[PDB]
Amino acid sequence: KVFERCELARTLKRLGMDGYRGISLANWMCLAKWESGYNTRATNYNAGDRSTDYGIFQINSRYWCNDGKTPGAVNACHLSCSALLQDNIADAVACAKRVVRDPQGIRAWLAWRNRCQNRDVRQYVQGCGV
Repeated sequence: KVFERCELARTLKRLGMDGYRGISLANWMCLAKWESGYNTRATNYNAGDRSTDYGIFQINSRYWCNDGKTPGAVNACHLSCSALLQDNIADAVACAKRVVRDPQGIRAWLAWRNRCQNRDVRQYVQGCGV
């Protein structure tokens, strides 16, 4: 599904994302926005290394989820990449949390750096009651 902004903000908050590993909700919202456009069905194949980004946070199969067809891949969230395509984002969120428990934190996503780091990300949560 394609989440409405504030719908997603409250959904992420209820799943314990606000301030997870020191990351505010507005950052997570900025990430989901630029990665998938708040789209859980979003997938992007990477011809260069034969891996695929899945779901709202576009998590990569080469490292975080298992899709069976990615060469020399690992499964750090221990989930089928299919779980990253559900309308219910609890699995995607548990995986995003696993991702940020690594040193890089939110910086794991290159896109967050380009579009979110050092920017006023207030607008992502404005009026959502979070």
